Amino acid sequence: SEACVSVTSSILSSMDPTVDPCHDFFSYACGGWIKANPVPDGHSRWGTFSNLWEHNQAIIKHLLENSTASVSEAERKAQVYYRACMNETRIEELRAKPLMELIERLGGWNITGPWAKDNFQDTLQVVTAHYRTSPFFSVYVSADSKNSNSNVIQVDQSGLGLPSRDYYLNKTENEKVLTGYLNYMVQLGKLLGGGDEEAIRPQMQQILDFETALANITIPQEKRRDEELIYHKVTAAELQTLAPAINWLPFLNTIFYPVEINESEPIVVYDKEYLEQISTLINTTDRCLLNNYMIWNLVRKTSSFLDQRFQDADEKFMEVMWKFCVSDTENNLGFALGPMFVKATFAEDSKSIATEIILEIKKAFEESLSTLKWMDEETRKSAKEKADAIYNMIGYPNFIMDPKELDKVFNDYTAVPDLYFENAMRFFNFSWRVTADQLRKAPNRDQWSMTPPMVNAYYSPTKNEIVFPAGILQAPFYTRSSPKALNFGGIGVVVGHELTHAFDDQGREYDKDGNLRPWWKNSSVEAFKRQTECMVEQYSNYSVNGEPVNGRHTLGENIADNGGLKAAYRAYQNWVKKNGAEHSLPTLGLTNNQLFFLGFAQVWCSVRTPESSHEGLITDPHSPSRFRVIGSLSNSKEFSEHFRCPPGSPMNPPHKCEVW
Ligand SMILES: CC(C)C[C@H](NP(=O)(O)O[C@@H]1O[C@@H](C)[C@H](O)[C@@H](O)[C@H]1O)C(=O)N[C@@H](Cc1c[nH]c2ccccc12)C(=O)O
Ligand SMILES: OCCCCC(CCO)CCCCO
Ligand SMILES: [Zn+2]
Repeated sequence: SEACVSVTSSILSSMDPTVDPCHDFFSYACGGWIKANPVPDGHSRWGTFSNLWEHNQAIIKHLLENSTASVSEAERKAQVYYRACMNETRIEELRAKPLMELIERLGGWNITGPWAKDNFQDTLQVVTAHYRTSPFFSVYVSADSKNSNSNVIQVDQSGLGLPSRDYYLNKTENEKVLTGYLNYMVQLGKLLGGGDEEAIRPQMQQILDFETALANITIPQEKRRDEELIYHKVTAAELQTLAPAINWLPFLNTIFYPVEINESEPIVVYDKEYLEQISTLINTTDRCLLNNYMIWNLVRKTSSFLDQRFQDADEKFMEVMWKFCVSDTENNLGFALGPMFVKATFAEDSKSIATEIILEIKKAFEESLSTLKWMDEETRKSAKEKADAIYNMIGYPNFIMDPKELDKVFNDYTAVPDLYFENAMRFFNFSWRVTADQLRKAPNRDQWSMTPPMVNAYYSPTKNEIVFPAGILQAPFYTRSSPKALNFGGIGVVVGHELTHAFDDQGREYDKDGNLRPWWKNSSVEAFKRQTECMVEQYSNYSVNGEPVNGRHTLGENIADNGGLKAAYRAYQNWVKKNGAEHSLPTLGLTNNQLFFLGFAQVWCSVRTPESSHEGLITDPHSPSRFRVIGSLSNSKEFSEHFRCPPGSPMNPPHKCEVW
């Protein structure tokens, strides 16, 4: 009651009743929230996810600041990692020395002072395996897309100190984040013993030039959607002809030690011409520059762990782009904190209920699969079969709630009191070794690419698995006292979204066992592609601040938004079918079935930086929040019936798209 009444108030707070739902439902649902909530100090884009993440951080402080020392090695190591970084009386006493020292062990750089050595693949090997850096290219170990029960070596593009290749390329002419990034380079060049700006500026400029070629050679993420077409497996002998600049067998044999690599090693390469282009770019440029580039990468990875002269540098630039290390600790040692996190935040009740809600969403999804007009029955049968085989994890991975197993995983990491920078580096080397050690092991589903306190969720095509961290199994997504309409509208939609990823323009290319391999007739694939073109056409109709929204670019996450809204509503109808209507909320003027659509929209209430929107509109595969709402609701007949949106109001398009 008082919980219904508080929840009603916050619903009502957020809306803008001056706006008509059938005109713009997002404005109607969030216009109040938008206008009230301004983008705060430390943030450039704010909303539900921003909000809940920060609630969690604050919980992580009290967990980490224990007195009783009544926790496991792994948990104890996070406490140590935390204290170590929080002791900043110590960090101001060390200054640049830690990093400024590390460099010379590596052989120094022309910023201090002269530099001339034959040490290239050596320092390349070190920074990649010891400091978890990725200049030139990124190397790692994950499931073989075409043989999901194995891991393989993977070489991909990397090495840009900006978030996206287009900041190097567009911005030259459209606002100079280049000025702001050279600055930042220059000042860090000072902090690490570079003296005269006339001496730093040029050096640091050449790194910028090289970093832009990296970006020139780099491949636009539109030419990197479709895995079938960019997956290229080569032998290590084929890689050596392809990119002769690196001596690969020695290189691989050193970073994948203790595993032996011979000429027949399989290596998945996502762009052959890139790697060719890297090699030529490596063999063509002078070595000091090659060295200076490599160290710069090292400094970008590492500067966060030095003093408040650097933080200032990082802060300043991010205004152009001390909870601080509760983040860092979660980032690196998040599975270390998980047990603490879920003891505090996660009723085990919650797991059981979340498990029933998942069953119910699958059920509904499958009932849509059975009924889909664009597939023949044979294709519908294969799809159900892959649906049936989707594996789910809730809250946490099992192994973390067994201290014997969690301590084993973290046994080779050692955290030292008061040595934050050494602690970090030690972690980087440890983290690299965990990935390297997977090369000859089987992938399994109990291994997550997200820690439990994260406010997010995902699907893996190679494990055919949907994952929900305990961190998102929170309000507004889930609350066990909350009306079902609101639970099916929050978490229920998040679930359907993940299920639907099993079948999107990417996930459909992988079969039920997680393998990239045709498992439909081409005819059904041609038929799938036609449904999807509707959502391309649809979402390219949207614009933001006088600029289009990209319908091809956002297709996958739109397909998942649409399948999941729809599965969640059906599931909620299923629940009402079995159980009967719950009561209605009071101040609201709204039934439960309307509440469903409203709750959904209020999850996506958000504000963001005017620059961010021009940018997300090219980098984010997710649609802008408002068109996530509007694009989804607009394909729902059931949304329109329930808000009685006339025959061709904005929110009620006659060209409705439907794939899943
Ligand atoms: C439906 C939502 C609860 C979770 C949903 N996860 P999903 O899109 O399946 O997958 C996400 O996006 C993919 C492109 C990435 O490759 C994944 O690893 C993951 O980040 C999502 O849209 N996430 C967005 C929005 C978001 C959720 N939690 C966040 C926390 C911080 C920032 C953004 C988010 C994102 O991660 O970008
Ligand atoms: O049950 C197997 C768990 C093994 C845990 C590691 C596997 C990585 O794929 C990750 C742990 C985090 C190290 O940074
Ligand atoms: Zn998604």
